[PDB]
Parts: sequence; C-alpha cells; structure tokens
Amino acid sequence: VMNILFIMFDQLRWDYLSCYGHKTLNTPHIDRLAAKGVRFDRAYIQSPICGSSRMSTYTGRYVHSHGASWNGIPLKVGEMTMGDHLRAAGMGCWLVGKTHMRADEEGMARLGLEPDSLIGARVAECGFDVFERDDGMLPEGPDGYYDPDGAKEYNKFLRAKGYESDNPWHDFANSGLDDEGNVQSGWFLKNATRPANIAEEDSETPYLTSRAMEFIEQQTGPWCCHLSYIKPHWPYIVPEPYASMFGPEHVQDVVRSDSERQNAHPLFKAFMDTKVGEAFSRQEVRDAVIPAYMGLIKQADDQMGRLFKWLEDTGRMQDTMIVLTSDHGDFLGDHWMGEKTFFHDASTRVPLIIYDPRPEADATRGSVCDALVESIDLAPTFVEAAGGKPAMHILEGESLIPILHGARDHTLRDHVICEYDFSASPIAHLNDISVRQAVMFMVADKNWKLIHFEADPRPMLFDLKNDPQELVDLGGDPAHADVIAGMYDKLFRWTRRQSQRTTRSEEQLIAMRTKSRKRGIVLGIYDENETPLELTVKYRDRKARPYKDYLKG
Amino acid sequence: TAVMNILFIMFDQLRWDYLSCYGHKTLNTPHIDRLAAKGVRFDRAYIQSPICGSSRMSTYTGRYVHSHGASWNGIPLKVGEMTMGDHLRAAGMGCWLVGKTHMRADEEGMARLGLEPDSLIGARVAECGFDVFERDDGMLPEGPDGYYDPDGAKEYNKFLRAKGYESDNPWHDFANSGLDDEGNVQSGWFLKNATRPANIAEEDSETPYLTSRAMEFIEQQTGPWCCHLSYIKPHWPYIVPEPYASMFGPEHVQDVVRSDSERQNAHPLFKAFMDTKVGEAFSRQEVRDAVIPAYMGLIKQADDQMGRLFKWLEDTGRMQDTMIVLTSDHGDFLGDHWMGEKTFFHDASTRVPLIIYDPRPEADATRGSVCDALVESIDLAPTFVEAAGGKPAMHILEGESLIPILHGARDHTLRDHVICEYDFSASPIAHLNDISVRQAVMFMVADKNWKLIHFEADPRPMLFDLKNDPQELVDLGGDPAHADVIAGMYDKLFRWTRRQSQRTTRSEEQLIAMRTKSRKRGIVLGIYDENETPLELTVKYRDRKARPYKDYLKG
Ligand SMILES: [Zn+2]
Ligand SMILES: [Zn+2]
Repeated sequence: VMNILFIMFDQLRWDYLSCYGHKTLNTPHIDRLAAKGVRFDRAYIQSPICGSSRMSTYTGRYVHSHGASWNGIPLKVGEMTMGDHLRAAGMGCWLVGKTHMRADEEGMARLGLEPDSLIGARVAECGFDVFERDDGMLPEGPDGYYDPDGAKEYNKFLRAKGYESDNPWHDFANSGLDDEGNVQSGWFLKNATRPANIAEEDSETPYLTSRAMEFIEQQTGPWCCHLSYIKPHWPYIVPEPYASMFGPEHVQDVVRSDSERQNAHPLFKAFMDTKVGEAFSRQEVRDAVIPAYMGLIKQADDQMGRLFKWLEDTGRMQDTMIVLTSDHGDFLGDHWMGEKTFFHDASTRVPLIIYDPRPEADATRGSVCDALVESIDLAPTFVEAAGGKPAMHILEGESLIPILHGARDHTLRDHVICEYDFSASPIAHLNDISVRQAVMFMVADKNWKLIHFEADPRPMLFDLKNDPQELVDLGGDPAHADVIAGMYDKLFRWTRRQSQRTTRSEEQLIAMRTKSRKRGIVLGIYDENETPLELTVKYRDRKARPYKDYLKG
Repeated sequence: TAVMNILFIMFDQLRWDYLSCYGHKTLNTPHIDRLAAKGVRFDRAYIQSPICGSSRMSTYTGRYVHSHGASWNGIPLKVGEMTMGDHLRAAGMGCWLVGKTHMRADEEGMARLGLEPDSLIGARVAECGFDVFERDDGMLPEGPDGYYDPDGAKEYNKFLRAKGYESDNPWHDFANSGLDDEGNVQSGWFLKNATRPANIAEEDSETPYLTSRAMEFIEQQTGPWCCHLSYIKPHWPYIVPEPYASMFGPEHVQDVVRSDSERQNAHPLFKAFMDTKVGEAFSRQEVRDAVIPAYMGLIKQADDQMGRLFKWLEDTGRMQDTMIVLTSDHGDFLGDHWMGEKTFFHDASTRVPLIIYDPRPEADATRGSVCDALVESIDLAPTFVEAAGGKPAMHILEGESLIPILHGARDHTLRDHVICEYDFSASPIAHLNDISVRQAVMFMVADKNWKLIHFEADPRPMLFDLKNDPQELVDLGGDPAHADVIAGMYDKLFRWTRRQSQRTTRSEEQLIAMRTKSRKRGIVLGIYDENETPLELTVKYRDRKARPYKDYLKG
C-alpha cells in the first residue's frame, strides 16, 4: 500500500529554500528530497491568505467556486473535500496540525448533521479525521482568545514537562526572557532578536514532527496524512541554536523601489499604507524579523531530516509519497508591504516538491518542472496516486502524475488564477470600499500577470519575463492595451467555467443525450409515419370506449 | 404587516403573448386579465434557462444556473443549495407543492451526508424544499425502454380509475388522446390529433383536477402558507376536451413570426436548432394549424379554472389574505424563428407572463399598472420572503425583491441587464451535432435595447436590436458597425460572471462585523514595541514574569 505524507508550512516563501536559490539559508534535507523527486518552479496558490488558500487546496476548487473566501469564513456543508475523494478510493485522510477550518454550523443544523457523528465530525473538520488539530497559536486580548482551542494539546504537553504559565505557548515557545525574569513577548517585533525561552526539543516544529511519527506508527491501511506546521508563520521567534545562527548580514536584499511606491496604483498603495506595511519598510524591523524567520525555516529543515531519516530507517520511505509545500509566502518588506495579502510572487508563488517512491517516477528524479501549476492540483494528484479516478467535474485542477511519471513535462493549462476577497478585512474598513467591490482577481502565465480590481477600472500588469521582480506596473501603459485585453480574455474564459455542475459527470451527461427518445418522449411528430414505429409502440393500436360509458355507474 | 398566504401559480410552456392582457387578439383571458387589473403586470420578465428543469431550479433557489448547477432536465439539484421553502420557513411560513417541479433528488449527495429520504429534512431536500401535498410533473410517457417518469400522473390515474375510467394508462387514453368512430384511441403524442377533442369529461381533465386539489389544500390550512400550484398545461400533449377543443381554428391563430432572410443567414448554432424534427415540424402550416388552436384551448381552460379559483377565494374571504402570483417557466416557439419547443433565447421562449396581486393597502397605489423594468424569475424568492415579513438573504438570493415596485416606492428594478443560460451538454442536439460537453453551453445577456447571445462552440455571437427589431428577426452579431455595442454587452456578461455567488455562509452584515473582531483578540501585527499600539490590545502580552526554561525541567 502506498501512503501519502502531505506536508505544509504556513507562510513559507518559495525563495527561502536553498534548492530554490537562497544564498545564506541552507536547507540540505529538503534539498535532498527534491534531488530524488520533482521540484515545481511555477506553483501558485489560489488566494493569498491562510483560510481561503487552504480551503481551495482541500477542495481542489477555486475560491470563486467554494465560497470560503477569507479567514474564518466557513466552508459550506455541500462542498466535498480531499478526504471524501480519497476515502472513495480506499485511502484514509488524517490531520496532524493546522487547517484554519471553520465549521458551517448553520448549514449542518439545516441538514441535521451532528458534530459528534462520524459524518458530522468530518464535515466540521474539512473532511479530515483528526489525529491532532492545532492551528498553531493562542493569541488573546481584552475581548478573549482569537482561537480558544489553539495549542490545546501542545500546552498540556508543555505543562506535563513542568512548564508553568497560564499561556505556555506564549511565554516559552513564543517569547524570550531578559536578565531580570521579564517575559519578552514575540508579539512585539523587536523581540524577534531574542531566543525563545524553551528547550528547543519542546518547541512547536519538533513537537508536531514527533506527533506525525506517532500517527504513522499507529495507522494501518492506506492513509493520507496532512502534516501541517504553523512555522515560519508568526510569532517570529525561535529557540537556540537557530536564534544565534543568523543576523542582518545574512538577509537578502529587500525587493522594492522608490518608483514602485511613487507610481503605486491606488489599491496597491492602500496595502502599503498599513501598520504592517510601514513597519516592514523599516530596516530595524527587517533586521529583527527576517533572521528569526530564517531560523524557523532552518529548524524545519532539521526536523525534515529527522522525519525522513526515520521513514528510511523504518523502511517506510519506499511506500510513502511525500509532498512539501506552503499555503502562501510573506512579503517581509518586499514591495513596501508586510504580511501576504497581495499578488506578487513573493506571496503567491509557493515551493512545491513531490517525491513519488514508485519506479514509474524514476525518470524524473532531480528534475525541475517550470510548468504552470496550482495548489488545487494536489487533490487530483493524490486521488490518482491512491489508485482512484479523479472526478474532474468537481475537482478543477489537474493531476500532476503524468509529469511525475514522465509522460509529459508540462501541465495543460495556459494560465493560473489567484483571488483575494478583502470585504471582511480591516483594510476595507479604512478605505470604506463596499463588500461587493472589495475583491480582486489575478491571472498569470509565464509572460504576464494581470491584476483586476472591482473597485478601480485600471488594472495592474507585470511583464514577468523582463521584470521578474514585479517592480514596474504597466497597467496604465497604452502600448500594452492588446496584452491587457488578452489577459482579460483569459480571466473571462475562466469565469465562464461550469464549476457548479457537480451532480453529473461528463460521461453521464453524454449518456443522457440519447435516453429520452426510447422512453416515450415524442416531439414534432405529426403522424405515425414520421418517427420509427418502435418508439411509439405504447401509443398505437389502442382501444377505448367513449368517456361517457365509464361514468354511467 | 405581512400577507398571511402566498399562492404561487405557474403554468408550463405558457407564452407571454397568449394572454389578452398582454395583447393577444383572439384568445380572451378575462379572469387572468381581471387579476392583472387588481395588481401589477410585468412586461419585461425573463426566466433564467429556456427549459423546464433548469428554469424551475433557478426560480426555486432564487439563483442563476451558473450558481446552482442543476443545468438541464434530470440534473439533480445538489444538497446544500437552499430553496424557497427553506427561506420561507425561516420567516415562519410553510411552503407546499401542488403539481410539478421537475426536481431530481441529489441521491449521491444525500447518501454522502447521511440524509434519509423518509426523514422530514431528507424528504424536503429530495423535493426541492417543498412539503408535498401532491407531486405530479404532469405526464406519463412510455416507450420500449420504459417510462420517462414512472410516477407521472400517479395520484391522477387513481382519481380517474376511481370515477370508472379503465385503462393501463388513463392519463394517456382519456386525458391526452382522442377517439375515432370505431373506438380507436387517437394519441395526443401525434400532433395531427391536436384537432381532436380529448376523450374525457371536461371536469376530470388535468387543469380542473389540479385546481380542485389546490382548493383541498387551502381549506385544510390553519397558519401562514405558500402554495406552489404548478400546472402542466399548456405543455404537450397538445390536446384538450370540449368545449375548448372546438372553440378555436386556424382563422384565430396569430401570424407566425419568422422570415426567409432569418433562415438564410442563420448563425450555424441557430441553424442547428432549426434543423431538428420539431423545428421542421412547426415550420409546416398543417402542424401549426392543428397544434396552436389546441394550445389556445388549453390556455382558455386555464383561464376558466382561474376564474373558478379566484371566485372561491373571494367567496370564502381569502382574497383579502392572499398574495397571488401567476407566471410561466418558459414559452413555446410554435414555429416562430423556424423552431419548435423552447430551447433558444428569443423572447417567444425567454420572456414570460408575470402578474402579482398584493392584497395589502400599501399596494393599492399600483393596482392596474404595467411595469416595464427588467425583471427575472429569480426575483420571486426574495419577493416572497419580504412579503412573508422576513428579511431576504441577499448573500444567497441573487435577484431582487419586487416589493418596492408593488408598494409604489419606485417603478423599476435596479439591475441594468438580465441573464439567461442554456447548457445543452446532456441534450439530443449535442449528440446530433457532436458538440463536446465543454462547448455545449450558451449565455444570453439583454437590456431594454440589446440582446447578446454567446456560444462556447462558435466565436461569433448573435445580437438583436430589441428597440428597432422587437420581433428579433435580424442577427447583427457579425456586423462590424455594431462592434462597440457587442463589446459593451460582453462587458455586462463578464461583470455578471465575476459575481461572488458562492460566499453563502456569511452575510454582508457579518463580513463587516468581522473587520474589527481580531483586533481585541490578540492578533497584533506590525507592532515593534509596546508604544506602537494601544496598551489594552497587548494586555495579555506585557509585564509578564517567568523563569529560565531550564528551571522548570527535571525528573
Ligand atoms: Zn497561512
Ligand atoms: Zn417547462
């Protein structure tokens, strides 16, 4: 039986792995996975924020199709998920870590789905059976917890080892400590320079790695395990030795220009003119945060070394497909922005490495695929991997198995799509854009990236071949009107897709074309000679009496 | 306050121009005209797909076919798509069916969610949200591969057999067949037999029968109800009892709307719909001569039964408590535009009659008026929710409430265009023309001035100038002088395809409230030190004490 180990890191940039070219951050264990598999050089997520990116990946569907369009927007009860597609192919689907799922409680109540039943618990958890659900943080303020269940098992783990605090996740894993015993919260970016006040083996990435091994040891039958880490997502703080390993001298140059800010499209400027944008535009903030970010990733690589060594030693490596990816990047000050909520590659292009242990993937080991790839491709890839037939009237991406197995070196699509709905975001609050206007679309191929705003008639446009850093907006350039028209055609073609026709497969639709004519539907037939007599056997040669004769009783 | 009841009356395959209040010159429909005189008549109402199943699924969900996915006859409406019944029950009003829906249960989706067909919830999901007084999609065809719909006319056949009628298919032999002088059944499935009177007592035929069931339903009710009274006539078989069978002839039939140039210059996909057996059939004089008088006769019978129904409502004091809606799921070409049936976008199919009577005082001001604003069949669901006293969920429902028009707040809708869609990937015409599932789709966008038709199977659109060519005879889709108008209409279509119709788990109100929620729940971003944000936001993070981690560790 082949198993699938679906590994994801939150907020990990494509260019912060050495196999993707980082100059000072060496990630040999992840690089080694790539050397025995395929590295995807052009992989894009479908929304630049945790919740909606993940919901797209777990459904294999675009945000425009599934409707879970921002953090905390529930995925509706009707939408089937990865776990559903895999279980129909005989493979279990399990969670170790983060999903950012919010149950559609209203929808469940409407259909009488109980959250404590097998079917109900799965719907509430985005199709996963849960080994451990942890979205990876326990923030709190005057109105309470962002997520009361954050770090629930992790805090029990720390308290059992002897840590004591009314928030051990905060005080140890995500804060430093000064000489006088004062907790230095990792929520303050200046404290990113401090080592986390925790034994390194007890911090979050090593913890979740141990949990993955515990799951794998226990689980029989074919399984898919979504191993889903919160780091390098904030708080940006890491234990020794990773804390001391990097400094500002190791940070790659920020990618931005004065002209870019001067000539910023009004909606682009809006995302720069935020607390986070202005913060990460400051040298002292990048000097503190980015070496910590790097340390988090180096720690991840060491834990992948640990995990992969264990799969090898226990003989599981030859029967486990491994996928390694991210839900989105982090601008880290690039383009005068912080966080991730815009369309430049620094956020929307993600690392993606796939290792298929089977001999049919031998021909492509160590190769680099430069074809247009979307995160929604993972679901049909997994179904095919599990020996199933991907239901392509529901799943909108494409299986990557033909690429892995050397049947072709490219996908079939001619463009990728990303979407961002900021109707629920603090930023629409400030610029008071209407809910209906607070949305943007991205369409890109190898040559161009077009950004459409519903709140502004002018698009943004980047020449990806000659401006790969995406610093020069050509959206207002008359010389590019034809190119802009062409990309808009691509976006329009995509919006017209029939993504909601999920209740009949293409084969079933074709079969319906000839069914009714033999079931008595007779149209445009004047007399019995105008259609085959076989079709009207139920209608001809019949006898009856005048109706009055049946009624005179 | 809200109306107590909603009577939602629909006829299948009824044309907008075959009511005398919409201008028909020989077919007098005084009872329906009288209702129009008491209410508002909508002169520009369009359905969202030109075939029974998907038109109805759109109306019952308040959503476009592109949104709900039940895109042709027999394609199940997925579980989880909410229906009119759900919205109305949320507003405290029951929602009941008497007649046709063409609903097909999403059996796989129900199985997946553990939904049982016999539970209250499961039975409602299976029936498109309606509680069922009587489900009858209105016909019992049968061929060598069996019945199209085995449960067609199920209770109706029992009714007829109870009266003494005897047949293995009473619906066919009596209600939808004639009889010659030697006792030979003349099937209404052959159009030549449209000229024959149906071999059945008039009071026992389908439209009076269903009208009687509707009165049975209503008299059994205590408490607020919406009743979908859903007639199959004047949909085929085209045959009717006396006296309707004899009251019209070819001398009463309005001229066919078509031209030789229309045919000569037809777009290849337009031509494909002409080049069918039904198109060819209704292009023949003898066929229209037989069928259209029977079609008229069926409508005249429907008018007489509305008279009966409305008189009963008045006499029992229900007229004061009952909103009445009368409409159609689509028209019938009857040979117009060289086509039969209904599956294309000309007004003869896509524009439907729509009359709404609101008995409340606030609609007194608009009685007898005609509203020429762009209206869609998906407008009914939010209209009903608001009439029932609820707040329509406009993050789910895609149309607009017509209540402001009825109550005289404005005389127009807000939309700048209408949409109609036709997915023929499952249809005979796709087999006949070898069109792929992916390319067997067409879109219609129209306003008061223009109608644009987009085909996925051909790069050239069709375009009609509705203002100067209201009969839609002249295709301007290839005319270079209309390039800008075509671009402009495509912009309207593109705007509509970008709509966020699937974000149904959060309302506008909830999305707005979400904007500030995380701020006081510990999400602190871009903050360098405690002086860069208000102190209360970081109260759980500041001034805390701990020991070096080594000190906690032992064992
Ligand atoms: Zn994330
Ligand atoms: Zn119909």
